[PDB]
Amino acid sequence: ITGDVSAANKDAIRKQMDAAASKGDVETYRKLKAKLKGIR
Repeated sequence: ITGDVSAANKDAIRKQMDAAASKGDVETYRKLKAKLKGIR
């Protein structure tokens, strides 16, 4: 089912963020984080 509302989406984004976050490429992490902080 394509019902991956923020519940699922958030999770996915989280992984990508965590990786690029504490991995050196914090650039993408920061950006993503911001958006996630506004995800209505």
